[PDB]
Amino acid sequence: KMYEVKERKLEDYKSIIGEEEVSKIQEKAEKLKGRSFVHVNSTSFGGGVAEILHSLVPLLRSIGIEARWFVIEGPTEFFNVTKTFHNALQGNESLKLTEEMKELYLNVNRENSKFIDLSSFDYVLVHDPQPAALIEFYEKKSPWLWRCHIDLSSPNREFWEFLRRFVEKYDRYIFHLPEYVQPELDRNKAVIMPPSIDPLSEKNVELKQTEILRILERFDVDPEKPIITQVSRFDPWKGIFDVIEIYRKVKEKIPGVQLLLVGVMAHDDPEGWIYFEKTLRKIGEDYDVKVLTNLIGVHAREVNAFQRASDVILQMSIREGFGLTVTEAMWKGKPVIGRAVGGIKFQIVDGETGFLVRDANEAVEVVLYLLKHPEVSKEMGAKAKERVRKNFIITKHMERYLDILNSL
Repeated sequence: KMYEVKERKLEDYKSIIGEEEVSKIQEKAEKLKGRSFVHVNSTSFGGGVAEILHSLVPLLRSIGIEARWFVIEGPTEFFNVTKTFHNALQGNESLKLTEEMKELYLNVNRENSKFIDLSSFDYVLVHDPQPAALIEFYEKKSPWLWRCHIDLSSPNREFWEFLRRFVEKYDRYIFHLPEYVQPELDRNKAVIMPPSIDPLSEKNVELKQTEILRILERFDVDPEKPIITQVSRFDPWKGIFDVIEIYRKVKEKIPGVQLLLVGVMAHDDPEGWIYFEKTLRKIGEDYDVKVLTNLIGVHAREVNAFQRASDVILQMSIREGFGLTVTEAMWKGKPVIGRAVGGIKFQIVDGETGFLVRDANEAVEVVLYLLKHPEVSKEMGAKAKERVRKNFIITKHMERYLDILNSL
């Protein structure tokens, strides 16, 4: 019940970010040495916020900051409510926020705030909705920040307004995208921090050729033939059928081209798996299209290899959040072709690091262009990797936290 986790250093990234940047990070940290920078979320297992904190906490300590991470606890009933809250904030309008739910949420947050004086720290950062209410059960005497890791583009009003009540009390609210900053909030207290990728995680670490080929062979992917790929959850707004059309049109001129539709989805995401099934029906018996998901063993390291083996990566989303899959591709020096939506529009510098397109026809022309001019593809991929290196990796992410804290 509100226990601290105790079980990665900046030096680990030296060769990746260069000394000039390592020193720059250490400098900004000077003003914060010894100070307590506490993080609070709802779990230390799985990916998401936990996966981030497992690397960020040790990383902040490696530079002199007394970073700590606490996890609140509660019965399944409390987590069923937070689960409903998540979906509701995601956009489900059928859900209703009752007085019982609000009571359980508040009640639980209150209990957890007893096994520690969170207010006794230099800086407090609460991650996501689950523990947002803690700020209500403490005598505030230092900066309190709230980090939103979810897509808050069009939340169920009644659920957001309830959360807004707690969020509004913090000194700063951090979102992934400008479009997530609800209008009720004070823009002078709103901050935009895009999610980041960790070059050393299983999804991004540079794999060796022998291991990539072993993975490709297991899933019948031929590296000696052209490969175009799109990584994303399976749903009707990710441009998946468009990608199939793009692939088919490209295949008319490049007969050996292969399409990889990659995605990892939760055991309890039926709608996701249903669209996966519809995708397979649509494709039919053209086995040059590879549908690769965790249903058949595809995990982080496999996704890693698939992106590395790709000649061109696509992200034709109609609806999208920041789009870390684009970030992942750019880090692997891959030219990306996507639609100007969500974070795709901000990450891709058209004609420079990749191409932003309106539709399938445009995408076909650009896939052929890249496939026909590998030197350009190489050029664009290199720039795309640098953009990520200087903007979207975990060390830059931590650097922005330093900038934030120092401005308080």
